[PDB]
Amino acid sequence: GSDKIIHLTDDSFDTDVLKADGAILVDFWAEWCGPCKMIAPILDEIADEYQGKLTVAKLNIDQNPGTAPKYGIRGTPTLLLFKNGEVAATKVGALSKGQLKEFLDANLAAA
Repeated sequence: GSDKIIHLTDDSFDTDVLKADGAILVDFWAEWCGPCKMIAPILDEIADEYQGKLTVAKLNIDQNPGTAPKYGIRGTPTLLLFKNGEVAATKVGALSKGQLKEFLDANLAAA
């Protein structure tokens, strides 16, 4: 995976995400997950391409069972875009690089 991705834990979520200075896109994922597997390389490219405008983060739900229920996540992958501690947009399921780009470009700009 990209070395630019922040791997979050249950204990680090509040500090890493809600206290972040800028936008953080959070990937809720798991080992046995076709769709998680499919957006992974896509996310790597976004981390590279959106550096300075966004930080990509991962929450592994096998290793961190607590955070996902708090945020209404009912499946994986689910992407949550955070801004100054606020969930600002949500995307469930696999998507294309093109779809993820349009979602981010639309949502990063909205304040």
